[PDB]
Amino acid sequence: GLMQFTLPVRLCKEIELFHFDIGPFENMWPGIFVYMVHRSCGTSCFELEKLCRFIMSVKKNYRRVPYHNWKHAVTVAHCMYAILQNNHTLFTDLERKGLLIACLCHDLDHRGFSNSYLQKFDHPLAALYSTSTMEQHHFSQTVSILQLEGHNIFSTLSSSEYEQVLEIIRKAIIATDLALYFGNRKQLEEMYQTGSLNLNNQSHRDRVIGLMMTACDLCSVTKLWPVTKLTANDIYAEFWAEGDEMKKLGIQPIPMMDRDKKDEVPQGQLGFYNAVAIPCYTTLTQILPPTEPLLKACRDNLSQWEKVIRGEE
Ligand SMILES: Cc1cc(=O)c(-c2ccnn2-c2ccccc2)nn1-c1cccc(OC(F)(F)F)c1
Ligand SMILES: [Mg+2]
Ligand SMILES: [Zn+2]
Repeated sequence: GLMQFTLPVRLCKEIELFHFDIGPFENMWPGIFVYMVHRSCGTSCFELEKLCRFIMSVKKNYRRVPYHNWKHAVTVAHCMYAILQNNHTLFTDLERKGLLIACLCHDLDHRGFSNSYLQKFDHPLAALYSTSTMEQHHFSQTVSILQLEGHNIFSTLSSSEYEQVLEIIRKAIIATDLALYFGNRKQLEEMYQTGSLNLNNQSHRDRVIGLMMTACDLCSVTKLWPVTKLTANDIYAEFWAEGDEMKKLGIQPIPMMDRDKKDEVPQGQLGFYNAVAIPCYTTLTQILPPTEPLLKACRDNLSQWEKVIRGEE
């Protein structure tokens, strides 16, 4: 009850900032997550015994892949923590509960391969889930873990609040399918500009939470340059492995995934920043002004990639 998580001074201060890196000490990440739940939601919203057991089962169901791993899960949860803490009064109690858990669970049992590779491989999951293949699997894995004995962290919610929070988590995890991001942001851009955007309109909130999920999911591009640059290695380690597996199916992979075309990564990063990341954080800053530091950090990293091409690094 009166058992608070407390971080060392540097972490206590820096965890509040959007560009916080959770560090290389894996055994501190569960504590970092509980700390964020306690401060973002309250010391009462989850039973610590059940939360701790849920966290360790979620950890166990992330794989030993270069990028789509347990560290990514906690990193994405921290970006969501930073957004919720900088927008105190905009979100309900259930939303704050749902979204931290959604971010922690959003890539459960990821194998480091895209929806495209599963379909071309003809993986069983592609027959079970025709669109947002891995994202439907991630939500399925979340419900499975919630249903383990002693793992239902929502047990003390009413029946309607329980159905609401599982609905929040489902939409939040589906929204991390980047194929859905393009149309979601376009609609939000139209609604903001025409002035029709209404946060009391449930379908509008859903769209805003989807954009928050894209923003947290892509947040490696909002870190200090050395973190962004070193995370890019892990991201491209998976892309190149997938490229290898495409060549084994007798398919030339797109340049993004071809380890022979390593030279084209810097220009590939420019396209991603300009087509995905900058537009994402721009629209997010328009709807939620206090998230502006994510856009500023993203712009700084675009400028660093431009310097890489110009041979200045
Ligand atoms: C090429 C590229 C470079 C990157 O740096 C990143 C990236 C930065 C942060 N996260 N993240 C990321 C996100 C999903 C999976 C793996 C990594 N993403 N892409 C990327 C990924 C999927 C589709 C895609 O084409 C699209 F979006 F245009 F359809 C582009
Ligand atoms: Mg994902
Ligand atoms: Zn992710």
